[PDB]
Amino acid sequence: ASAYQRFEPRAYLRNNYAPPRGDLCNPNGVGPWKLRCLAQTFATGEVSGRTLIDIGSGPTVYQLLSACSHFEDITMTDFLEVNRQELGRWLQEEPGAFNWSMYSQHACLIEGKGECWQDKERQLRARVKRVLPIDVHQPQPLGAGSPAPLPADALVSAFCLEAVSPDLASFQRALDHITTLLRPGGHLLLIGALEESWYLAGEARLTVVPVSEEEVREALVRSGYKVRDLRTYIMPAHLQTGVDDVKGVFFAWAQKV
Ligand SMILES: Nc1ncnc2c1ncn2[C@@H]1O[C@H](CSCC[C@H](N)C(=O)O)[C@@H](O)[C@H]1O
Ligand SMILES: NC[C@H](O)c1ccc(O)c(O)c1
Repeated sequence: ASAYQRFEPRAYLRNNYAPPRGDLCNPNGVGPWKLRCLAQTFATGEVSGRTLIDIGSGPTVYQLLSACSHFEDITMTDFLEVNRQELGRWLQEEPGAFNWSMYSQHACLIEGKGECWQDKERQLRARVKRVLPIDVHQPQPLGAGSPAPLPADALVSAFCLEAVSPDLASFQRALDHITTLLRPGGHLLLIGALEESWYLAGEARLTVVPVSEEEVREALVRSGYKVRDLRTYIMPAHLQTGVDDVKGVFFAWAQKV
């Protein structure tokens, strides 16, 4: 965990959200894939409510681009201050913000509503009410008296659990912890790395619990979810870059039952 104390947002963003992985022109890439899973899921209209919490946001917003048009109160979270500050820089359109415009444009492209990407960003910024500290290892990840409306109507989390858990069992308990935040009958949208064991974020070198699709499903069942959808992206050679050893990426749409 203390390895995270050297985690550099700019290097992480650069490693995973700038080209090649961040060049969204090719439809077969990991970015378009993640965006499509999220867009398709929200477009069903079965994932809706008023409040939504993004677990372990780090310095990234793409995971909420499609979500924002379905929830008016969105809470973002992360363990590190440096990430919350990096989010703050984009939310407030401050200087040095990361350029997500490519992801915004593609989300609009995929959603097919003819929406311009400026309106999409504008709606996301407006709907993000707060950026909170969080620790998924705590049985109450947000704390005692969090400004966050609980229980949330839906959860979104991307590349968080498997990256903060030393092994399978911890991954399972972390899921249990955040699951307490989710109202019964609510929805979790979980994106994660498959069979990955490390990734780099500048000077920091983070350990990852390698998980498989079935381990992810069993763990969702165990935590009390009905798995509505579970999908896999295999990482093409051209997007394997020396910043990690990720083998694939998974997307799960789970419902608390
Ligand atoms: N104990 C913890 N609980 C919740 N988040 C944690 C955590 N320890 C580290 N994190 C955060 O986990 C994030 C993993 S990187 C994920 C960024 C974004 N969700 C994505 O789709 O890219 C980092 O921002 C990191 O600080
Ligand atoms: N820890 C997450 C992992 O390093 C990762 C792999 C591929 C990605 O496209 C990504 O966003 C994150």
